[PDB]
Amino acid sequence: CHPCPWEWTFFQGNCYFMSNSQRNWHDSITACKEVGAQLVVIKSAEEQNFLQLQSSRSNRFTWMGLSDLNQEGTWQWVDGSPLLPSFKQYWNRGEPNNVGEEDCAEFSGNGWNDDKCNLAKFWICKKSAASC
Ligand SMILES: OC[C@H]1O[C@H](OC[C@H]2CCCNC2)[C@@H](n2cc(-c3ccccc3)nn2)[C@@H](O)[C@@H]1O
Ligand SMILES: [Ca+2]
Ligand SMILES: [Ca+2]
Ligand SMILES: [Ca+2]
Repeated sequence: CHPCPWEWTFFQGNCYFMSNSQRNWHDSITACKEVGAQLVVIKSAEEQNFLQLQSSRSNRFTWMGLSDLNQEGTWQWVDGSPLLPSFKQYWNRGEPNNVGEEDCAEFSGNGWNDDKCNLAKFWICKKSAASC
């Protein structure tokens, strides 16, 4: 028994996978569903730091499961949960700025950016670990 599939990273009871290819935001959602996972929904500050460190180290602009597609300026996770005020700190300086209509969130440098959902980026999937 092992908690996560091969090539997935265990962190605090969940399993994470960073892609090696690039897709747009909606196709990244589909990619995670196909492996029994979800485009990453962040639930804690420690989880944010863990994910941001990997995006920063790898120098990969990476989608997360967050959008303001339903209501411009109101950010919602793909599981329906709202972006809480304790997470506004992670936006990069000047973000979100919706320049040229940007409705999907990415890890970019040290924080988050809103970018065009049609752009191809890396993505991270998350699913719960098995108990061994
Ligand atoms: O336009 C894509 C992103 O360009 C920059 O971010 C860098 C990219 C690098 C590739 C991965 N995504 C992040 C940031 N930017 C653009 C502008 C801006 C403002 C007014 C007029 C013209 C441009 N201000 N800031 C982000 O806000 C943008 O979303
Ligand atoms: Ca919009
Ligand atoms: Ca927007
Ligand atoms: Ca932006």
